[PDB]
Amino acid sequence: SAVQQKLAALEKSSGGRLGVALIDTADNTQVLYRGDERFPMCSTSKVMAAAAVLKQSETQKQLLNQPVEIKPADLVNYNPIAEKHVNGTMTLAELSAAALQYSDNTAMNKLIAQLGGPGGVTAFARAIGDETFRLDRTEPTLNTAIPGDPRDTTTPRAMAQTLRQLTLGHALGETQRAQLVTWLKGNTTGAASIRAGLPTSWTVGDKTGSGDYGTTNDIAVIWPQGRAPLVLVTYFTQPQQNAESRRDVLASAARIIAEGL
Repeated sequence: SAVQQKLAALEKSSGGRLGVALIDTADNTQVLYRGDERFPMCSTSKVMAAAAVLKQSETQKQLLNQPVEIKPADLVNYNPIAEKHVNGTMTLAELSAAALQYSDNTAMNKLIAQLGGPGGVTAFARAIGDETFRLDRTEPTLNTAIPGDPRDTTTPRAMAQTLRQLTLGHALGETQRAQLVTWLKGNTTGAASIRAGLPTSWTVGDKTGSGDYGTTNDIAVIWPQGRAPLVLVTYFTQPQQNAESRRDVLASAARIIAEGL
């Protein structure tokens, strides 16, 4: 189709490998580009860890208010929010917000710990029907994004379906789903990625990710004004280990998708 030819051309112009999955919830139609290829998730995996903790809170009603101590040993490479609370506590809610809206890596590791390790995050994916997601490592090593390495990868199709279920479906309870949506809508790191290729009037909730090999990702739920929501996953990775991020590719892919809906 037209859109797939334009995405292929964008990919060729970029020098990297692009994966796109769009779900239009109006008719459950899907647009896929390298939809079943594995890509390193990098920080887009934080959505799954936060959602897993939200799922736990359906039974442990007070869980999100549980204080968690931030110690200096906990700090890793990128901790914009946790840094502000060293030798203090953050609640699991605050850690989830930090992981999602600021991509805080210490926050992510605390969420993984709460779930009993990366295997606990993966288990949640399996429990909601995602047989593709795999989280193998903690921060920061899950971002190595080595070509061919299946660790810490998913496919665009799988992540689009899972993101749909978490935000628009009923994989989570009503209060949990609403909280997740509120967190995603408040993301602070996405202005140059999917959001930049979309009409300014559309409401977007997203989670970016970046890693080695110039890996540049964004996953989004999109609420166009007067139109059913869309789920859009854009993954991009490059052949050079030290390649620079290419958020413009994600913006361009979103623009190409937006042309036609």
